[PDB]
Amino acid sequence: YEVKELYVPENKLHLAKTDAETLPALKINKVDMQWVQVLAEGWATPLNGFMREREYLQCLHFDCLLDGGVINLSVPIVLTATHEDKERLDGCTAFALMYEGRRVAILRNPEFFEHRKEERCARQWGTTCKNHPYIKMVMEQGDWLIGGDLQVLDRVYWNDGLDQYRLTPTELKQKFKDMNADAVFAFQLRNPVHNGHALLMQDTHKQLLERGYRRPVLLLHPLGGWTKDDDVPLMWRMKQHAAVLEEGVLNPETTVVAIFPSPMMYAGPTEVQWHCRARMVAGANFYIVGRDPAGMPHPETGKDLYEPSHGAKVLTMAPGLITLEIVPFRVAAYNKKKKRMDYYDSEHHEDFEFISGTRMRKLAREGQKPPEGFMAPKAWTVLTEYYKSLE
Amino acid sequence: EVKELYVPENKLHLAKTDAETLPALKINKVDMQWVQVLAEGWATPLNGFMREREYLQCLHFDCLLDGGVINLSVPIVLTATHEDKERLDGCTAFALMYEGRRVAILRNPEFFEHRKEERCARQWGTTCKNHPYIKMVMEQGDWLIGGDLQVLDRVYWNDGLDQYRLTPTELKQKFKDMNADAVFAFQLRNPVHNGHALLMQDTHKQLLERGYRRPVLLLHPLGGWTKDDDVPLMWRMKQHAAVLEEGVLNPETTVVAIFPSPMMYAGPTEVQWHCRARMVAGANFYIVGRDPAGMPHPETGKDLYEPSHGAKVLTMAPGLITLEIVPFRVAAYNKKKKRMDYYDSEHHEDFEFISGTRMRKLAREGQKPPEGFMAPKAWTVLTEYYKSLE
Ligand SMILES: Nc1ncnc2c1ncn2[C@@H]1O[C@H](COP(=O)(O)OS(=O)(=O)O)[C@@H](O)C1O
Ligand SMILES: Nc1ncnc2c1ncn2[C@@H]1O[C@H](COP(=O)(O)OS(=O)(=O)O)[C@@H](O)[C@H]1O
Ligand SMILES: [K+]
Ligand SMILES: [K+]
Repeated sequence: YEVKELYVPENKLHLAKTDAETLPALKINKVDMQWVQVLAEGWATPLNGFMREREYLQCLHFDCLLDGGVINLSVPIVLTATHEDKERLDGCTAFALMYEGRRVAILRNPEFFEHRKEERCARQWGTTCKNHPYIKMVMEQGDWLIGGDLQVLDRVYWNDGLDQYRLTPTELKQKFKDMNADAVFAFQLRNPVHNGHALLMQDTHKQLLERGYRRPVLLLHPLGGWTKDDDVPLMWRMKQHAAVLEEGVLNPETTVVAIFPSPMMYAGPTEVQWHCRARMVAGANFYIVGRDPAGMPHPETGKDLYEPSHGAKVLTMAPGLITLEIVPFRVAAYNKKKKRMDYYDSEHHEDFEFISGTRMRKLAREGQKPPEGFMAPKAWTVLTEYYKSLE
Repeated sequence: EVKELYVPENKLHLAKTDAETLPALKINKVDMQWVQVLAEGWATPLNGFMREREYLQCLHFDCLLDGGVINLSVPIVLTATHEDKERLDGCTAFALMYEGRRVAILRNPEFFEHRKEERCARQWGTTCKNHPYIKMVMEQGDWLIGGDLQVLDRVYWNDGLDQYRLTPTELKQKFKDMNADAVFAFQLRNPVHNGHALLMQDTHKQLLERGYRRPVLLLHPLGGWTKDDDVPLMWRMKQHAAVLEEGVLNPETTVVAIFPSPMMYAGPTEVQWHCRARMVAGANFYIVGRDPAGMPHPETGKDLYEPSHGAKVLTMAPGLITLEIVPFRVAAYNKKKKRMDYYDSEHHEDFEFISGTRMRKLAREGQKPPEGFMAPKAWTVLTEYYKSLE
């Protein structure tokens, strides 16, 4: 499938920047800007811009875009707006999007429709807790939505020393061709890589070898847009990942590291389909999913928001993901008896230690290194440096 | 191809005897209405109450996906308590009991978490309190039981309306016998006024212009659980019969039947269920207007659902491949024309919305609605209904 970038072609860029100057403008924040990037680069192919009411309904009710062939798209990609914004811009055939004083895109032939936040949130997240970090933001947004045809002007760069890893779906496909990959397997992550993740990646690599693939390539694809405030920063995670690769826990010769530009929504089984379909767009043939993907603890009752087995189950059954195979895994934990990461077994409960991100910080605070084989020692060292800086 | 879950009539004695030998689970009236839905084949190709994978599929995608795509947008599930689960977990089969009577065998059971709050948020698109169906869900247990269902004796309600309770198979057989060349279906839960009739008449005429010679109307009122302030089924049936009596709808080209499903008031999610059920009964066209399956927010009074969403979602919904959706704009009483007409804003002051409360008010006042809003005899049935309220 062809990736539909929404960037104005190089030759036509100046003429478009000229037109953008004369139009009215809407100011957008960093998160909207990240959604603009997701759209420009083609991650939400075949959308031509921010969702009109028709696509919005399709993704909310069916988790698929239906016009052009069934293709999975389970999250709204929408632009919000106040009644003030609406009354100002309603009745014009185009306006410019503005971020940090710069006119970043043109939205053409806009349509205004009701946000209906309660329904959107209930269907997207399975809850309307306004203490959910992303939902909190949605609830602070306007009651109107704007759809339309999006024309993105200047290519998006963040100028933070990580732009070299922000490869488009097209750049990623070119990369895999250059490497002579005969199978690409993808691992989405928002956390530091431990050897449970590596176990999933290594076992997927072995499964691909056993099927007859000779040059399977890992796409290690950390998420790089908005995350909740207690998540490990992207720069610190990038450093931690490099340490894992340097230690050879993952092989740097058969691995591609890129940053996935999407905001994190913590919407569990609905979001896992979004993470999946975006890797499909980038040329992934296999997608790894473990326990409780895209999940978080309910804010209040510290219980899992989503049932931990559901992400894999739902993704396994999901339509509009035909060209990519799901590789599901059960929980991996540290096996004390074998002194390595292993798949959890209830018949041997007390063999296993579970170490969460909260447990990791506390361990560091207490001058501890995690057990041998839980994490590459060098990568742990990077983590201890992150925890120390939190002071 | 309907998959009835009733046991064949010559296998029935064996099945009732087998059912006697089993542990039992008592079910309520609404549960019983869902057993009837399943038994009659309205949820084809379901084998019984949903297992976890089907439940996940319909919550997340509005479709069954195993070896084909068929629309199914509502959980058809059997709830259980922790005590019920404790007792029945490990049974290869058990009976369902309603009013001391064994009505069904559930075989090869599987228990999975209900996750009520998540279920409700995805199904109703709301976490609002005081929804009438959601309120019954919240009172139920945290476990669900799926499995293969064999229903026993034909379900009768013995209320004087069982002759309207046709299975999809009987409806198809009926259409054949009337030489129908097209069946258009109309779902309803309210009294029929002449705006409803306008939708039906214009579908009839559009079907004639399209080439069909014997189009049949399936007037198909919903007959299972409904909220407290809705008009009782027996009264709605008398009111519809008056409408046909007056020939606002032609009794010769119309089949009246009662759809057994509980009413969930879930808007766009529920309209798909209403639509797919008529597809099973051989409907080729399905009429939908504004706010189908909708209701006001108990608190704010604002529409729970955006009124145009039902028709929009339905027209683009998957798994309804042999049925044509016939979407309509708002019909309302036109004063300048003295008749029911399609709502238009340039002439907005010519229109009046005549609701259930406008009608109850005119009833306690000896006033009729304007001429052309309803058939005179049908209005009379309603005045008798309102009389009986106090
Ligand atoms: N005034 C109207 N204009 C257009 N369609 C209408 C109007 N009133 C009701 N309808 C509709 O008639 C059908 C049955 O409506 P109701 O019996 O009120 O409630 S429903 O729950 O079954 O949808 C629906 O398709 C529908 O939206
Ligand atoms: N201990 C584990 N066992 C099995 N799978 C795991 C484990 N920890 C994380 N996963 C998973 O690893 C992948 C990335 O997890 P995270 O980065 O923590 O969160 S996620 O938001 O990207 O899903 C997911 O597929 C996933 O469910
Ligand atoms: K607003
Ligand atoms: K319980």
